[PDB]
Amino acid sequence: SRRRVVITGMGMLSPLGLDVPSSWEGILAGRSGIAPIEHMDLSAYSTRFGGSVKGFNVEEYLSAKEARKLDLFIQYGLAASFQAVRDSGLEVTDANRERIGVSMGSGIGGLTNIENNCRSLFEQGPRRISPFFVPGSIINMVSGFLSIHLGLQGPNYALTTAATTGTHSIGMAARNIAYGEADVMVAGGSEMAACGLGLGGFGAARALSTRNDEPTRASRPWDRDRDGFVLSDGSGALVLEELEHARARGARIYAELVGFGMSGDAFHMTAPPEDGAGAARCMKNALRDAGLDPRQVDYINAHGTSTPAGDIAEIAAVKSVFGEHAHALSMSSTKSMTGHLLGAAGAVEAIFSVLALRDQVAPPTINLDNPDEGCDLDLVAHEAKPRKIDVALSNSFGFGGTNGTLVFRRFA
Amino acid sequence: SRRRVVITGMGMLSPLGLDVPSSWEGILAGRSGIAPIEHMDLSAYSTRFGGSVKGFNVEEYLSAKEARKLDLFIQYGLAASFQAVRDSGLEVTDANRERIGVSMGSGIGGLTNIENNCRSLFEQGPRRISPFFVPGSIINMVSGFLSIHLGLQGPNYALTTAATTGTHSIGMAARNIAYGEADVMVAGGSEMAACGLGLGGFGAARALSTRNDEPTRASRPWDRDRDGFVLSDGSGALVLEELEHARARGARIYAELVGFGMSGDAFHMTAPPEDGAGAARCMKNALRDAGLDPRQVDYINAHGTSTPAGDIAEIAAVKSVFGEHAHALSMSSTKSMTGHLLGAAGAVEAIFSVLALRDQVAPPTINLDNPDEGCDLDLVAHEAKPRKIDVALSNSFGFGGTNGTLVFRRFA
Ligand SMILES: Cc1c(NC(=O)c2cccc(N)c2)c(=O)n(-c2ccccc2)n1C
Ligand SMILES: Cc1c(NC(=O)c2cccc(N)c2)c(=O)n(-c2ccccc2)n1C
Repeated sequence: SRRRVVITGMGMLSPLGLDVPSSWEGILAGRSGIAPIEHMDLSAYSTRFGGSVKGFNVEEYLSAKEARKLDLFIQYGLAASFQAVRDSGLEVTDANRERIGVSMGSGIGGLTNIENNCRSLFEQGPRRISPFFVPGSIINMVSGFLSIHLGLQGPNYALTTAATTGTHSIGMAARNIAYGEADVMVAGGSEMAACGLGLGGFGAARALSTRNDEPTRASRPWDRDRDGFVLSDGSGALVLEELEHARARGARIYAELVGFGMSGDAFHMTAPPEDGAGAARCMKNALRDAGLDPRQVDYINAHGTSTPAGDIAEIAAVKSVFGEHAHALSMSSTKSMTGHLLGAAGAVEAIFSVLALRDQVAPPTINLDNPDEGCDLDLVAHEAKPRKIDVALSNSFGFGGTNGTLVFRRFA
Repeated sequence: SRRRVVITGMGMLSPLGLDVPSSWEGILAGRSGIAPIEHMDLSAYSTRFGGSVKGFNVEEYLSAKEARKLDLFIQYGLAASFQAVRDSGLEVTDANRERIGVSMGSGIGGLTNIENNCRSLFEQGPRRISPFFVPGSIINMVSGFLSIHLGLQGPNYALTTAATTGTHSIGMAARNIAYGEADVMVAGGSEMAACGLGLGGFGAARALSTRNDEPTRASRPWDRDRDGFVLSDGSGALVLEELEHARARGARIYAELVGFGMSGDAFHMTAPPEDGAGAARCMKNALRDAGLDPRQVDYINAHGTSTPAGDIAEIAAVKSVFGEHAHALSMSSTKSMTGHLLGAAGAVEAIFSVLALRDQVAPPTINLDNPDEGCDLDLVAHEAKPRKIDVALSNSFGFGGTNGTLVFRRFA
């Protein structure tokens, strides 16, 4: 290709806000989005807190008719997608609608809806399943409903790669544009796994923090007292656009997407190898894709989930890739504040990466009181750090050892 | 790119067989794979038949330890993937494992496992959820478990685009190889939605045939008495390989993958527009990708699900794209025999497309007794038709109006 890809529009729901500016304000203030869960009774569970979207009003986006048919993960993905498209200023016409597609994924999809239809099935039999159960619960219906609501006729699909989803969604959408199969893609991810099955499922694996006494301190990536991830909900969407297309309509450009890498660990179903060899291969692939040397990276938005094995692997991988420069770049985990948004994590963190470029500021890793053995990089502990950022990398790693990296650059 | 992509290995579980040769034998004989469902009691449901995989032994592939942790859709996907890799003859080493990835998707994933964990949750509370619930049920764990079992460290992901899944999986894997991010990909899809939630879910939408009296006649694409699709299970995987890579190891090449197209209808959540305008755009995209004129296509493996709206739309789209040549090509739906394998449909049908090329034979559309108004193409009614096939197209269309087309060519 010679086709450059830029970001023209962003949208988000997160535990820190109902839109990108409100969430980013929270990020730069070191605010926690984590609180006891209000929407179900978790008094019998080992983890009773997480990152909820607070005060979401679906009727800002959808009729009550439409919304009642859709699982919350679809509601969230559509909210982020609609926010991003509005933010971009793009006008969809007959001249361009075939060139505009969508790639919004989810890691687990409509778990709450499935749980509710299961209850109906078991209590009252299969005729009590909703007729809207399938199209309201399956992962590709963020892409599907968005394309229908906006008349988008370009490439229409959905990734599901666990915690990597939102990163792969964005990366593969950028490939579509570079290849010429679209001029614009709305890409990202959404998740709402905070139901009994979800919390129970992650809890049954002993994967979650159980710091119920201080939920805001629970997510502490690279801290020696970390004890598992914090489950969070929400969504992130970006409008990706071919550069000449964006220039021709006078779009506001946030940043350029210059590289995308993937790898597989081929190691274990849930733990990475302790040296993060797969993550290293992934990061190198993304830099090679971008035509960048490691020394050109200024900011890493780490995956950094607050797990024992995961966090130290990612340090090892950054040291392996970056060598001495690993001590010059700034690296932080915004999951310290947002928790782990699962399929949406990579989408929200890409947005935070783009804003780090816009605002020339590395967001903090809050709660990093006692860095663990070998966690001796600049992890932007405690407080946001204004600094020079030309290039920002964002990593996501997922169950199965599936890895993704995005590389963004200031646009000039 | 200049990088050509060829098919070196194929694997399948279907209602017609436990491997590709057994299934293909069934296809060319016009055999139905549809029967009353045996593994649950459907006497209270409106549809009590479907296409099951019969006599599957997971212990040919996995230990009983491993297998008990995985939903049947994962079991099936791994079986097809292992069959394809074995079929290819490729040997994985340290020199190539970073260049070999996987893209196996699913439309709905681990529904049976979810249903079972829901029962445990409701009866006995969240501590009775399996610790293996999440990694045994999520869609990306075919990719994940395969990469771990074979040591594959290339691009590792999963599509979920409803009935389009297996087509998009193959197409996007081919893009990986063309782009240079892999030399080999194992790609396709798997599905096992035959549980109460699944049958109940599709039934609640009145989407399924209810011809319980003659299950083998239920799937009748383009027949005027068609009354909905037939739910089927199974999987299909292909080993896609860069041409020089395949040549250098003396691989047996089945066919070349020359084009991949996508589109969105942007019309309705489950029905296509009656003129199949989206499908037409998709097919044209795939031919444009392949550098082919419509007149070069000899065989279409139609999506052809046996629904009222879907089947006639696809006829309209073929007539729009192909013009007079629409009466020269042969087009058939193998779902007449296999039923609708959902996320796997496009993967099995790609395999049937490749074999149509190998064997120079268009598989039949069985049950096409009374073609509906305007269904006046060569639909290979009743009996397989030996003929010249240089180019074979395979379509898949999905909920949300998501479309995909693959174009294969005899390799010379
Ligand atoms: C903790 C976690 C995952 N894993 C990670 O973050 C993770 C972190 C470091 C290394 C690796 N290889 C993965 C994930 O993929 N999750 C998920 C599951 C189902 C659906 C959506 C996400 N979860 C919960
Ligand atoms: C009947 C059917 C679908 N649709 C189609 O085949 C279909 C056929 C013609 C046109 C269009 N646009 C779609 C599908 O996407 N399904 C699915 C749902 C959930 C998961 C997996 C597949 N089903 C059941």
